[PDB]
Amino acid sequence: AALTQNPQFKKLQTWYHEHRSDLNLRRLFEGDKDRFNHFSLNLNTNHGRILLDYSKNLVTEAVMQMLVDLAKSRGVEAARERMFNGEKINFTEDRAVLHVALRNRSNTPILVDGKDVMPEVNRVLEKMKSFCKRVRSGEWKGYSGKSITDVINIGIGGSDLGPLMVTEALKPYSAEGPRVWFVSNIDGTHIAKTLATLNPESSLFIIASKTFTTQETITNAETAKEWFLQSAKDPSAVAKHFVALSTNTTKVKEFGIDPQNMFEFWDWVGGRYSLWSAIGLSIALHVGFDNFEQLLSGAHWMDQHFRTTPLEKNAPVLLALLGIWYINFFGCETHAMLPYDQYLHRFAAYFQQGDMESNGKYITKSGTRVDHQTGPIVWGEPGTNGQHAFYQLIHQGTKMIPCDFLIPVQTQHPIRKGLHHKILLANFLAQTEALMKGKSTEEARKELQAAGKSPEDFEKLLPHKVFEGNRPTNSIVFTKLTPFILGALIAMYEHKIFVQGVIWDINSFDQWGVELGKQLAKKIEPELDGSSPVTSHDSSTNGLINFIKQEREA
Amino acid sequence: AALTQNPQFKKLQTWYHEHRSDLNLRRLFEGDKDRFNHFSLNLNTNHGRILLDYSKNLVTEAVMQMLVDLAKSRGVEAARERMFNGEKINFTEDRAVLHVALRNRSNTPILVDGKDVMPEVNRVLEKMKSFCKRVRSGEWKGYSGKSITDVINIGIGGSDLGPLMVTEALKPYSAEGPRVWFVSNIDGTHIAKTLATLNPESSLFIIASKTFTTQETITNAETAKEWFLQSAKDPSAVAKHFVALSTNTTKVKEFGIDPQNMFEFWDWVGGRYSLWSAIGLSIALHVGFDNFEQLLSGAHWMDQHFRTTPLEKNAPVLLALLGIWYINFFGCETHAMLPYDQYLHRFAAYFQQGDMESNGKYITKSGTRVDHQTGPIVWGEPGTNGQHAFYQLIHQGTKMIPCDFLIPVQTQHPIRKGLHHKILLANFLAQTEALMKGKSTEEARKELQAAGKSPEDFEKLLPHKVFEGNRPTNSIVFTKLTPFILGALIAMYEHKIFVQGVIWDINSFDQWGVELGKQLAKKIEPELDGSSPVTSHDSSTNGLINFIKQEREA
Ligand SMILES: O=C(O)[C@@H](O)[C@H](O)[C@H](O)COP(=O)(O)O
Ligand SMILES: O=C(O)[C@@H](O)[C@H](O)[C@H](O)COP(=O)(O)O
Repeated sequence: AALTQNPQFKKLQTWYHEHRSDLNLRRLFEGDKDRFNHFSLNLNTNHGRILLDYSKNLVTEAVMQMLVDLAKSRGVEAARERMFNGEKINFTEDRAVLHVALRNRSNTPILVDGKDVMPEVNRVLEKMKSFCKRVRSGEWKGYSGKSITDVINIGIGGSDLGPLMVTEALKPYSAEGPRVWFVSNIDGTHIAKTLATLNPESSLFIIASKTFTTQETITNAETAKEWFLQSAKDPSAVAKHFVALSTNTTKVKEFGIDPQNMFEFWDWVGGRYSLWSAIGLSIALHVGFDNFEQLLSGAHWMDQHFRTTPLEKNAPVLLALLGIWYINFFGCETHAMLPYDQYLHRFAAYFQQGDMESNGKYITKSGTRVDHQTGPIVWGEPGTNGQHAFYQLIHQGTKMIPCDFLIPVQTQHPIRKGLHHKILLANFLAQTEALMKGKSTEEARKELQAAGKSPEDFEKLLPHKVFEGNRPTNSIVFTKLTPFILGALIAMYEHKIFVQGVIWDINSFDQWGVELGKQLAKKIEPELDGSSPVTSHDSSTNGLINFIKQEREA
Repeated sequence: AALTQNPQFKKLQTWYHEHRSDLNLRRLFEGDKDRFNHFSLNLNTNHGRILLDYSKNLVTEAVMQMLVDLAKSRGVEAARERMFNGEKINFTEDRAVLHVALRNRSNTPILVDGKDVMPEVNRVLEKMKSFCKRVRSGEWKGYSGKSITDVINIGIGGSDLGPLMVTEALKPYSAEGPRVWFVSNIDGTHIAKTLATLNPESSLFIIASKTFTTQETITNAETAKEWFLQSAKDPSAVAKHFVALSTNTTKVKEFGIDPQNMFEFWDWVGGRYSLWSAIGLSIALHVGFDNFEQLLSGAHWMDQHFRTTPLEKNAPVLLALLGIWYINFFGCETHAMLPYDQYLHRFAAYFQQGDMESNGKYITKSGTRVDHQTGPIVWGEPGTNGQHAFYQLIHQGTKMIPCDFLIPVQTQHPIRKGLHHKILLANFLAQTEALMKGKSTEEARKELQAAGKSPEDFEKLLPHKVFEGNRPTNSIVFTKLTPFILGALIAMYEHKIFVQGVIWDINSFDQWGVELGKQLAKKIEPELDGSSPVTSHDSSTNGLINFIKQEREA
């Protein structure tokens, strides 16, 4: 009811229904000669630049204006201050949403129920700084008096994607640091394949769980612990090999970790927003706390930009609006994120949890059901691999797929006088050019004529070689991929997802769909036990259980 | 015109428009008490079993019948014999489509323009067998007289996904084998990060390119070669460190590889179907040729099943039809593949190229444009990670997402008396149960009542905790994930994609969208050279190039 009842919203509907044909990229580029200048945003962090080029979008000035009007009218600005001021905008859980307090480099007091949270934030941070320095330097020794050579993080979901994504991306900054491993799936393979190369004497396990009760997280933790005690044999040896990142002390303690080894965070830190908290121990540990501090700073700059810049020229805002355009008006079910950077190979996946767990909702603030589309399906792989993979569909399939193209201008490995990056750049420029302009029948006919074939031959080939084009894209180009910028990049999308939720009137910070999967299987577990058949379910679920049992013996 | 002009097709349209409401999973399970038995397929390869359970689909008997009728009427059966008999069904390129000849364990003669191809297939295979045996045993020595410890594959796309996906999946079978590395992206990082750990003395590079002219493949090849010759210094040393998998001998030769070191394949082997050919050297090499031979056999069994089993009970066929149902009638843009197996973590990605590069077309056999949907968007990550990630949207978002659930019954690492796999099973059973049945307002209300809250409290929470359900899924359960079964699994989907193309009347075996990206960037490359600004493009493309140049100096 909310969105579709909106005057500016309804106004867009009619213009769209009315001009859709007027929306051709090719022609739009004839019309305005500095289209580029009008649909581009240059941000300078003073530690590098980020160019947000949104010109190849089926969009005009009036549309942009109308889209800004929509955001204004739906409370984006004040929704935003509520977030920063520590109010509880997580309305179903009745929580504050304060990932931004975690990178609040200025230590401005942010209060929750009166109490400033910053002193707690900085405290856990200093604990992180010293723990890092001790482990990285070799002072912190293992049970046989050895130095740590491997750090092993155990957790899943929020406690998983961040650290991995970032470590994979900040690889170059890790020479002086110990190796990280990430075990997340319950699948015994995951834990089995890691330990069988580790030496317990120089290994360190981090149990990352906000509630410290996640099934798969906790049983991996125990399997690890059993493997460890076979060699150590002394229970107190545990204190030098296991640390925890949770909110529940009691549980931390019932698991046997020393309370001096617990690095805490708060219920106001959402899982899919926690890399900035204690959850990031693994990053700082592998890449140095200094660079971690730099990650947090980058996100701090963008937080500042989001909060104080007017909507017409506000990166996160723009990005959210161009998306609502594609989702609620053109109808596109997905959105591809395509980083032209091998280090960022898990970036897309991260936002899958990022965007999708946040915005795949259907109930309103009013308790009403949505009667419009919400969060899209987000996918991708780094380029140029993608091009040799699924681009054929983006170019000539029967569905529209808006895409984000990302790339750094300076590569961390300028081998062969920068020839490699050169080719990676050219490819990053032309796919979007081509996705724009396409190729008409005539264009291809002439080309065939030139290849010297003859119209009777190429009569049947021709159509297959035609490209319609007019497919939209964003291009995101930044100076170099360092901790700072990467901080700013993630924080950017974070805010994008936020503005959209506000406009769709949903809660971007709970995840009952997720909370439920965490209970759902509790009844199936004991039933698998015997070799006797189950009947307590649907014929499918039962059919399946029974195939399993008969088979496990095969 | 083809599909939408079809009598059986048009007949489905009306039934659908007519019964859509009749389609509720929950109720459908009350109705038929052995729904399971009627919508399930048990295949026994004699080297294990695969259960295809398609009962949790919004489908009935009449629909299934009508769907089979559609396939029959559109030439699925004979399209199929054309493929096996070596006719050129790749109509735009005028090629035969014979990936099935590669695993033709029975050496039945399959002719292309009169000549049986099998003798060539088996030849390259024996070359593979001996090369493997020599490298694996240590007889094949490097330039300083050392044994090979690392194999490095270089290629992208078809020449990339297969080998990687399979090696990651057949991990356990690799103890006796050397490590494999896969370098594919042009991004200098990719090649830089691999070599800086390798020793040239014991390393072997495989240049996998069908045309042997792929830009990124060839410049990685040269960068590798330069790195190699710094140490070896003798050009003939190359012959013991570089092998090639191509169709173009000349080019192979102009690159400096010894013709005795070239393992060839044929233009009738499509890139996204080539893991079964010489392209698989890397698998056999890492996992033993015996297991490779077993992979090929598994695919051979399924080829046999596809070809001789009637449509109503033909796995690939069923799978294709349930998809056309969701795509052309319900309207779903994507399809998720969700393997509950960590080893299969690149499986989904593989089919992205698999399905999408094959079926993201829009021109017909008649040269007509489609006026209906084609290949979907395929995505996924292994479970249960996914559940802690994007399942929230699958459960409570505003779009329908059919899903394939896959799992082996026996795990390769039955640690802790098989507790791990046990929990992984229970989770694999309940997500689909839950995606089916959901949870009504009453159900959740009662639950809240029980948690002892009070209706005024939970009045506003309630709706957010409701699940509509009625979301469809396939469950694919196999005995164990071995080479054989994995062979059969891949081959299964391969045929699925095939049947769909036939029904949509498109060419599943060319990829001009891809062929073009391979030319598109040739003009941008030289322009990046100076520090002088470009003007020869759209204001966007130019704007971008110029930001780049000014920046690269920053
Ligand atoms: O986003 C979420 O809430 C989930 O992905 C959590 O990250 C995951 O379930 C782990 O929860 P915990 O941190 O309590 O172990
Ligand atoms: O599917 C395709 O055709 C592409 O993915 C190719 O795999 C890729 O371009 C590599 O081609 P080549 O084998 O000629 O180097």
